[PDB]
Amino acid sequence: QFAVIGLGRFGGSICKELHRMGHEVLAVDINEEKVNAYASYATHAVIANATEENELLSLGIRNFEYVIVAIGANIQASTLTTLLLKELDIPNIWVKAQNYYHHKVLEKIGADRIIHPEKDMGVKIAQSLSDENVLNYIDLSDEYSIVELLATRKLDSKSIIDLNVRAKYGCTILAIKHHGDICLSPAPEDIIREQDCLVIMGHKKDIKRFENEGM
Amino acid sequence: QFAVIGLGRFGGSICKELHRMGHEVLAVDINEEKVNAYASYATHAVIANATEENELLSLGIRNFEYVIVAIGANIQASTLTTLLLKELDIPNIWVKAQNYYHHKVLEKIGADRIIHPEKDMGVKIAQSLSDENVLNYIDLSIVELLLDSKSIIDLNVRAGCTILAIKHHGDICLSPAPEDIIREQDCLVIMGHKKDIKRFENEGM
Amino acid sequence: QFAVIGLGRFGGSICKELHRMGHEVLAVDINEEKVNAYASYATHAVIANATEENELLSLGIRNFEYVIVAIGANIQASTLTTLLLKELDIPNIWVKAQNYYHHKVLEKIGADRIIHPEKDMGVKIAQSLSDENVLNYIDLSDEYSIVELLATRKLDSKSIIDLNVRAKYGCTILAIKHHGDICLSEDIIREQDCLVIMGHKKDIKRFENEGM
Amino acid sequence: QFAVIGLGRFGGSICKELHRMGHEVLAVDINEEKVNAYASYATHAVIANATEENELLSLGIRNFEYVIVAIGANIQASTLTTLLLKELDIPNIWVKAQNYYHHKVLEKIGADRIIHPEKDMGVKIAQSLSDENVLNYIDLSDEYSIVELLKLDSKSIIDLNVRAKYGCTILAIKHHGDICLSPAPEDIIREQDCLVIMGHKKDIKRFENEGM
Amino acid sequence: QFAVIGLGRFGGSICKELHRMGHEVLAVDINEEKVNAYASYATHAVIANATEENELLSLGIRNFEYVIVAIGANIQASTLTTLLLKELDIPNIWVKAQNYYHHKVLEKIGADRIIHPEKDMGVKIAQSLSDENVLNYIDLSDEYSIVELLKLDSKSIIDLNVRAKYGCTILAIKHHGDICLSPAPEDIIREQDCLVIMGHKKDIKRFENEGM
Amino acid sequence: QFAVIGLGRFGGSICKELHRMGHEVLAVDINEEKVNAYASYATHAVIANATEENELLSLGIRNFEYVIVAIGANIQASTLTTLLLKELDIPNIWVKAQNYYHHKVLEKIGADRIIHPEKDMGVKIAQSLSDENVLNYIDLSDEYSIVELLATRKLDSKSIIDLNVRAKYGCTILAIKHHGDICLSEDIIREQDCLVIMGHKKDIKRFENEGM
Amino acid sequence: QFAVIGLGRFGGSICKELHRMGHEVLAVDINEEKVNAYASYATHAVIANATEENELLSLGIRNFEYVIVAIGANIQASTLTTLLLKELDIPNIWVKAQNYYHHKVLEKIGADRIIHPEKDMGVKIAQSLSDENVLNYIDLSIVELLLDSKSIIDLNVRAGCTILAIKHHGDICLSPAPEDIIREQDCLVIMGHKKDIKRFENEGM
Amino acid sequence: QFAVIGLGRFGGSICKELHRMGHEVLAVDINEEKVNAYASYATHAVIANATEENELLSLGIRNFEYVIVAIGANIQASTLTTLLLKELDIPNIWVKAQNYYHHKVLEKIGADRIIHPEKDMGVKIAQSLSDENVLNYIDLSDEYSIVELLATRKLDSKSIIDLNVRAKYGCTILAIKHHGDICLSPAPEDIIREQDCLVIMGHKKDIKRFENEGM
Ligand SMILES: Nc1ncnc2c1ncn2[C@@H]1O[C@H](COP(=O)(O)OP(=O)(O)O)[C@@H](O)[C@H]1O
Ligand SMILES: Nc1ncnc2c1ncn2[C@@H]1O[C@H](COP(=O)(O)OP(=O)(O)O)[C@@H](O)[C@H]1O
Ligand SMILES: Nc1ncnc2c1ncn2[C@@H]1O[C@H](COP(=O)(O)OP(=O)(O)O)[C@@H](O)[C@H]1O
Ligand SMILES: Nc1ncnc2c1ncn2[C@@H]1O[C@H](COP(=O)(O)OP(=O)(O)O)[C@@H](O)[C@H]1O
Ligand SMILES: Nc1ncnc2c1ncn2[C@@H]1O[C@H](COP(=O)(O)OP(=O)(O)O)[C@@H](O)[C@H]1O
Ligand SMILES: Nc1ncnc2c1ncn2[C@@H]1O[C@H](COP(=O)(O)OP(=O)(O)O)[C@@H](O)[C@H]1O
Ligand SMILES: Nc1ncnc2c1ncn2[C@@H]1O[C@H](COP(=O)(O)OP(=O)(O)O)[C@@H](O)[C@H]1O
Ligand SMILES: Nc1ncnc2c1ncn2[C@@H]1O[C@H](COP(=O)(O)OP(=O)(O)O)[C@@H](O)[C@H]1O
Repeated sequence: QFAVIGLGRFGGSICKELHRMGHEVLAVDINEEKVNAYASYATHAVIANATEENELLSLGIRNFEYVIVAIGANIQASTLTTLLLKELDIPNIWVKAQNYYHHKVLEKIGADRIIHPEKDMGVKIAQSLSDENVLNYIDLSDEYSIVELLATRKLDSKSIIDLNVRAKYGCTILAIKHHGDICLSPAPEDIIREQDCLVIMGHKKDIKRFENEGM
Repeated sequence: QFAVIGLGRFGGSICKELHRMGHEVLAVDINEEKVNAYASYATHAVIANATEENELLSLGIRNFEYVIVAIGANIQASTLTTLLLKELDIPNIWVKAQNYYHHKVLEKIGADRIIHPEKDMGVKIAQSLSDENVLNYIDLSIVELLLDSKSIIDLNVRAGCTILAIKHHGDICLSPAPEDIIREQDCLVIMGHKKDIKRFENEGM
Repeated sequence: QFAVIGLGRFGGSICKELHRMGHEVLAVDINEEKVNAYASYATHAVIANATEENELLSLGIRNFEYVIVAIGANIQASTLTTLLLKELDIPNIWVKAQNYYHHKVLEKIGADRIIHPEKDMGVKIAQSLSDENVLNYIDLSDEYSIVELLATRKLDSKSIIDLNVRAKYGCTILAIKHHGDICLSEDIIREQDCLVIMGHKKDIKRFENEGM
Repeated sequence: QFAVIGLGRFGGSICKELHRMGHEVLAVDINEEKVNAYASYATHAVIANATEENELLSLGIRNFEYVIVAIGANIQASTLTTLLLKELDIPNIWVKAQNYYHHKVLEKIGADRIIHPEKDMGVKIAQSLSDENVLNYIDLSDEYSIVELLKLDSKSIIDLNVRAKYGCTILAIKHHGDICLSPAPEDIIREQDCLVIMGHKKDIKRFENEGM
Repeated sequence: QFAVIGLGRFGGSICKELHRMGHEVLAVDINEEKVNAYASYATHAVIANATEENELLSLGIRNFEYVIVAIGANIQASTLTTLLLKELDIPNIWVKAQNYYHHKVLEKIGADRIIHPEKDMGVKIAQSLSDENVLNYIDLSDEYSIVELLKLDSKSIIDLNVRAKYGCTILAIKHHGDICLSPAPEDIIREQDCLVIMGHKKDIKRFENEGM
Repeated sequence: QFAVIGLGRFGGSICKELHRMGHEVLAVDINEEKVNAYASYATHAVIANATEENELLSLGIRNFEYVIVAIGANIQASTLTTLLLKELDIPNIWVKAQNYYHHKVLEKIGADRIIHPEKDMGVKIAQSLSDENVLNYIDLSDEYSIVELLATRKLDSKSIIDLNVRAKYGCTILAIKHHGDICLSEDIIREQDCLVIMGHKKDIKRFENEGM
Repeated sequence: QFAVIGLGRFGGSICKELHRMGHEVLAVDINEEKVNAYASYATHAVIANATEENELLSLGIRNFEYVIVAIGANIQASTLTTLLLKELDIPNIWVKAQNYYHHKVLEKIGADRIIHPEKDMGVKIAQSLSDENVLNYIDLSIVELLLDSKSIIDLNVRAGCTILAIKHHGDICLSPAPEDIIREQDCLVIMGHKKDIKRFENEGM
Repeated sequence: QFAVIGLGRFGGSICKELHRMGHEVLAVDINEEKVNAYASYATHAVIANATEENELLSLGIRNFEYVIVAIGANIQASTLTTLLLKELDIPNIWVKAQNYYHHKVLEKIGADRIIHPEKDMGVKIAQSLSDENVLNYIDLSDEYSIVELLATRKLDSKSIIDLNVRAKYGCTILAIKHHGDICLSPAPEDIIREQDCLVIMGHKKDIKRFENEGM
C-alpha cells in the first residue's frame, strides 16, 4: 500500500509511523545502513537507487498506491525519481520540496502532493508560541473553536461546577484527561488536576477569556 | 515578545506566522538578503551574528520573553547561540535540533524546548496517509471530517460517536438538532472512540 | 521573431548567425559584458535574469514565436526559465540540455526541442573522420545521397567531361564552388573547390576511391 | 585506426558513432566508470591519464592514425596531451577547444584540426530556425542552397513550373521511400512527398510562400 | 586506571608522565603515527576515534576510573567525546578547554574537571617573572608565601636573625644535598645553600633586598 | 620592567597576573580588540606588529628588562620577533614554543627561556591525577618535601593535637587556610582548608593514606 | 623600453636592476602591495591582470620593445599572458619557465627567450664551489682572481697565461709593466688556458 | 667533498654541474624518484630526511667540507636542516633562502652563504636586457671593462685592421671565437664572421661607442 523512498529525518519518520499504525510499508534507500536500520520499522526494506528505472521496476514499485519521495538535499535525484514515478503511472506521488524552485518543477512533472516540512512546522510552532496553554485545536468557524488545553495550576483540584464554564464564559467542557484515562463527558463534580487535558468548546473569545482568568 | 534568530525554511516560517497572527516579532539573521526579505513579515529585522555576545546585547535580546534559535545546519553556531542565550537569562529558549547529538547538548545547556521539525512532520504525514478522509483531529479522538442530504437522526451515530458540529457555507451549526441536514461539502466534527469513528468512515462514507 | 536567452558559446553563436542571415533577434543575458558584446550582432540586446517572471514580461517575451534557452551550466536556471516560458504560452521553446537528467525534465515541462550540441557535433566529426573527402550530405533514401565533397589534388584543373561522372560511375555533379562564387550547374575544377554530387551512395564512394 | 581520449558528452559521442559505423576505436579515459560504460561501444577501452607520457606509450598510441583529444574542461590537460601526441608523431590530432585562448595554443602546438562543438552547433541550429520546413538543407554559398521540403499535392512539374516562375530546379520527389530522381515534366507530387529544390535561397523562400 | 584520549602537546605529556610515575595508562589517538610514537610511553596504545561510541566500548573505556579528554583544537570532537564518556558512567572525566564557550558546555555536560593549560601556565610564569631568584615557591595566600632561595655566606641564624629583623621564619638549609631541616640558631649558611623562608611576601622581598 | 608581546590565552594571562601582583607591564598586541580588552589589566597597552623593527623602537622596547614573546600559532612571527629582540640587546627574552622545531630555532637565536605551556601543564595534571589529595609541592631533597594538601572529610573539624602529626608520622603542619585567611603557624581544620605539611615524603604519603 | 609583468622574487629583481641602471621600466603586477612596493623602483607602476587583454591594451603594452613575463607559479597565467603578448606583436617576449612542460608551450607560442633562473644559478654556484678563489670569469677563460708584493716578472706567467690587469685601491693598472707590484687585496685578471690558470692557482696561491 | 641536500630545480642543477666538472658529490633527497633520477649525476645518491639527525649521521655528513641546503619551499625544513648542520660542525653551509624572513634566521643560525637564486638571476637578466650585444663582461674599474660581444651582422667578414679598434675607439680586441675554436690574439688580417665572439678591452664608453657604430 505505501512505499517510502527516502529514509532520512523526514522519510524515516513517515515510514516508522505508518508501520506503527499497522499499515504495510516498503522502505527504500540507497544507503545500506539506513536500510538495515529500518528493517524493524517496515514490512520490507530494500537497497535501491530510486533514480534508476530498472531498480524501481525490480522493487515492484507499481504494486504501490502511494509512493513518497523523501530525498531532501539532492534536488536532481528527487525530481528525476518523481519523473520516473509519474512514468510508471503511480496513483499518488508525494514529494518533499527543498525550496521554491523545487516546488515548481515537482508541480509541473505531476507530483500529487508537495510537502514543505519545515515551513509547515514553522506555522505549528508559532501557534504553540502564541498560546502555550493550547496543545491542540480545531477551527469550526471564524468564531468557534474546540480547544485542548493543558491545565495550568490554579485550575488544580477543582470540579466542573467549581468554575461553571457554561454560565461564566459560556463554554462547554468536553473532556478531562487524567493518566491517559479520559473522563469523556464530565459530571458536575469531577476533579480536574494540574496537567489534566481540558477539552473546551464554543466561542473563541470566551475560551481566551477563560484562559486569562481561570489560569 | 518574540525573537526569531534563524530566518530559513523553518525560522522564516515561524516569523511570518507570528506576524500574521498579530504578535510583534524581531527577526534576526546573519544574511542581509534574508533580513531584507523579512522586513515586511516582522515588526523589526536586524542583521546580526547570533554567536557574537555583544551583537546579541545590541539587539536588546533580553527584552524578549521567547527566543527561537533556528539555524539548522551549523550545529556549532546553534549551540553557541543557545549557550549565550542561557547566559543572558532568557526565560524561553526554543531550538531546532539537527540530529540526536545536537538534541543532547541542547538538553544539557538548558534549551527549554527542542524541536525536530522533519521527525514531527513525518508523524503528521503518516497520520494523513493512513486515513485520507480526516481534515483535522485532536488526540484526547475528536475528528474533523469532510451522507449527502441526511439528518443527524438519519444516521444515529450515538447508537457510538457524538457529532459535535456541521459546517455549511462557513456558517456552523454548533450542536446539531436531530433533524439537521448534512450536505456533501460539509465539515463533520465527530468525537469518541478512535475505532468507532474509523468504522463510521468505512460504512457511512 | 526570435529571442536567444543565453549568449554563451552556444547561444551567442545562434544569435550571431540568425542576425547574419537577416532575421531580427532579441539577445538576452544576465551578464552586462555579454549584452554589450552582442549589441552589434542582434536587433536588440537586453540585460535580464531569465528566471525572473516580471523581467521576462518586461522583455515583451510573448511577442516572440521562438525562444531559445541557452544557459548551459546552470541546470536549475535553465529549467526554471523553460518552466516560465511554457507558462507564458511561447509557441516554440528550444533548450540546450546539459545531461541525460536535464533532458528528462525539459521533456516533461514541455520543451519543444531539446539540443545536445556536443553529442550532435560528435556524430558530425566522426562522419568527417571516416571519410575525409566529404563536408556535407543529405540522405534521400537508403540508397541515394547528395554529397558536398572537398576536391583533392587528383581532379585539380579537370573539367566535367574530363572525368565524365554520368558515364563512369553514374553520378551527376550538381555544382562547383570556386572562391565563394558557385558554378550552379568544360568547367575547370580546382583543388579545394566544393563538388556537389548526387546519385547512388556506392557510386559516389567509388568515385571517391578512384578519382581522389 | 582511431583513438578517442576523452569519453565525455563530446568524445563519447564520437566514439559511439565510429563504432556504430564499423571502424575500430580505442576509447581512453582517466575515469574508470566512463571506461566501463564504453566497453560495449568501442573495440578496446582502457583507463589512462592522457597527460602521462609512459601511459600513452603503454596504450600503443603510435599505432593510431587519428587521435582525438576530447577533454573539454581542463585546458591544461588538453594542451599537455596534445603536446605529447605531437611529440609521438601522430599523423592526425583533433582537439576540442574550450575557448579562443585554447584554440590559439593548440594551433601553435600543431593540432591538425580544432573543433568548437557549441559554436558549430549554433550555426546549424540557426539554419534550422530560419527555415523549419526544409526537413534538410545544404548551403552551397551565401546565396545558394539545396533544400529538402515536405496545395502542392496532385500537381505535376509541368502544371507547377519552377524553372520559369521561381527560377529553381526540382531535383527529386519522394513517394513512399521510392524516389523519382530527376522528375519528368508530368510527374505527380502528392502531399508529404519530399521535394528537393535547388537554386537561389530567396527564390526557394518565395516558392514556399506562394506554392505552399 | 587512566586513559588519555588525545596524544598531543598536552595529552601526550600527561600520558608520558603517568607512565614515568609508574601508573598504567591507556593511550588513545585517532592518528596512527601518534599511537606508534606513544607505544613506548604507555601500558597500551590504540587507534580510535573517540567520538565513535562503539569504538569507545571496544577500548573497554568503562574499565577506567579516569579518562582525560585532550583533543584541543576540535571543540565539536572534544564535547562529543565528553558527552559519550558521561553516558558510559565514567567516574572522572577531565577535559582540556579551548576557550570560554568550550568551558561552558563541558561544565553542563558533566565534566568533572576542566583544564585551561595556557591560562594556568600564564599564572606560573608571572610568578616566576616576579621573583626569579626564588628557585621555588608556594603561594599560601595573597599575602603569604614559602620561598626556596639560593653576603649570606658563612653566617649563622643567630648572626642573621630573620624572626626579629624581617619577621620571617627560615625553614631549612641545604648544604650539598644534605639538609638541615629546622636550623639551630648557630647553623652556618654557605653560599649556594638553599634557604627556605616563610611568612609575609613583602618581608621576604625586603630580606632579599637587604641581606642579599 | 615587563613587556608582554602576545595577549592570547597564554600572554594575556601572564599580563593580567603581573599586573594583579603590582608590577608595571606593557601589553603589546597587533589586534586592536585585544589591546582594548587589556587596557585595564596593564600599565600601558599599545597596538603594534612585533615583527616590525621601527614599531618595536617606538614602543621603547629597550627600556624593558623582560620581554615575553607570546605569539603562539605563527612560528614565523614568533621567531622573527625574538630575532629582533635579540638585536635590540634585551636582557631577558622568554618565548612560548609551538613545537620541537620552534624550540630549536629559538634556542639558537638566543631566547633566554623557552616555555612549553601545555607540556608543563601535562606534568602538573598527571601529578594531580596520581594523588588527588595534593595541590602544590616543593621538593627539598630526594627524601624531603613541603606539600600543600586539600583537606578531606576525615580530618574535618579536627585540631592540630587531635591528629598530632609530629608524633604519629613525624611531619610538621606549617599552615592552615580557612577562607583566604591563613593560620600561619587546638586550631580547627575544616574540610577544604589547605594543609601545609613538611618532612619525609613517605611519612606524608602515609598520613594521606590514613588520616584521609 | 622595458615592461616587467611579474614583480616577485625574479621579476622584482629585474625591475629594480633596470631602474638602478637608468633605463625606464614599467612595473606591472596584479597585487596592489607589490605595485606599491615597486613605485620607487620603476618609472611607472600599475595594477593589472596580465591575462586580461583590455588591461594589457590599457597599459599601452605595445609601446614597449621588451616585455618580461615573470609570473612563476601560475603556469596557466604565464602562458596565457605570453600568448596575448605575441598577439599584440611585442618584438621581445622573455618568460620565466616553471618546468620542462612550461618551456615547451612557451617555445611553441613564440617566446623569444625562456629563462630557467634556478637551473642557471645552479651552474653558477657549482662553478663557485669548484674553485672558491675566482671572483669573476668569462668563458671564451678570462678570470678575475683575488703573491704579495711581487712584480709581474717576479712570477713570469707567460713562461703560459697573460696577466691582463691589477686592481689596487680602485685604481687599475690596465696592462702592467714587467715590474709592477701586486699586493694582497688585489684583483688579478688572467687570460689563457683554463688548466694553466688552475695550475697557477694551485702553485702561486 | 660536496653534499647537496635538495635535488630540485636549484639543488639538482648544482649537483649535476659539480659532477660534470669532475668533483665527487653526494646527492641527498627525501623523494625516492629524485634520488633515482640523480643516480647518474652524482658519486653517490641516498634517500634521507635531512631534518632527522640520525639520518644525517648515517649519511656520514661530517665527512663533507661543503653542504648545500637546497630545499626551497619548506622554510621549516630548510632551517631545521641548517640548524642540525651547524651542530655537526660542518665547515661550509650554503643555503637557498626563500624570502627576507628566511634569510634572517639562516643568518643567525650560522649559514656561511645564503643564496637568493631568482634575485641574482634578475640582475643578470637585466644586464642582458640593457645591452643585448654583451654576452659576458668583467669590471676592472669604474671606467674599464673587458667585454665579450656577440658579433652583430655589419661586423661580418671584416679583419682586425678593417675596423682598427685601437685607433678608432682605442680598444684592444683580445680574442675571436669561430666554431668553439678561438683566435687568442688576432693578427691584423684575421676574419671576423657573424656570431663570432669578440672579446674587447678598455674604456667602457669607447666600447659602447664601438657598439653604436660598428654594429
Ligand atoms: N537516488 C536515491 N535513491 C534512494 N534513496 C536516496 C537517493 N538519494 C538519496 N537517498 C536517500 O534519501 C535520504 C534523504 O535523507 P536526508 O538527507 O536526511 O533528507 P531529509 O532531511 O529530508 O530527511 C537519505 O537517507 C539518502 O540515502
Ligand atoms: N551564526 C548565525 N547567526 C545568525 N543567523 C544565522 C547564523 N548562521 C545561519 N544563520 C541564518 O539562519 C538561517 C538558517 O536557515 P536554513 O539554512 O534554511 O535552515 P532551516 O532548514 O533550519 O531553516 C539562514 O537564514 C541563515 O542565514
Ligand atoms: N538566470 C539567467 N538569466 C539569463 N541569462 C543567464 C542566467 N544564468 C546564466 N545566464 C547566461 O547564459 C550564458 C550561458 O553560457 P555558457 O555557460 O557559456 O553556456 P554555453 O557555453 O553552453 O553557451 C551566459 O552568458 C550567462 O551569462
Ligand atoms: N588526464 C586525463 N586523461 C584522460 N582522460 C581525461 C583526463 N582528464 C579528464 N579526462 C576525461 O575527459 C572527459 C571530458 O569529458 P567532459 O568533461 O564531459 O567534456 P565534454 O562534455 O566536452 O566531453 C572526462 O570523461 C574525463 O574523465
Ligand atoms: N575524534 C578523535 N578521536 C581521538 N583522538 C583525536 C580525535 N580528534 C583528534 N584527536 C587527537 O587529539 C590530539 C590533539 O592534540 P593537539 O592538536 O596537539 O592539541 P594539544 O596541543 O592541546 O594537545 C591529536 O593528536 C589528534 O590526533
Ligand atoms: N606580528 C605580531 N605582532 C604582535 N602581536 C601578534 C602578531 N601576530 C599575532 N599576534 C598576537 O599574538 C597573540 C597570540 O595569541 P594566541 O594565538 O591565542 O596564542 P596563545 O593562545 O598560545 O596565547 C594574539 O593575540 C595575536 O593578536
Ligand atoms: N595574472 C597575473 N597578472 C599579473 N601579475 C601576476 C599574475 N599572477 C601573479 N602575478 C604577480 O607576479 C609575481 C610572481 O612572483 P613570485 O610568486 O615571487 O614568483 P617568482 O619566483 O617567479 O618571482 C607576484 O608578484 C604576483 O603578484
Ligand atoms: N626534509 C627533507 N630532506 C631532504 N630533502 C628534502 C626535504 N624536504 C624537501 N626536500 C627536497 O628538496 C627539494 C626541493 O626542490 P624544489 O621544491 O624544486 O626547490 P627549488 O625550487 O629550490 O629547486 C625537493 O626535491 C624535495 O624532495
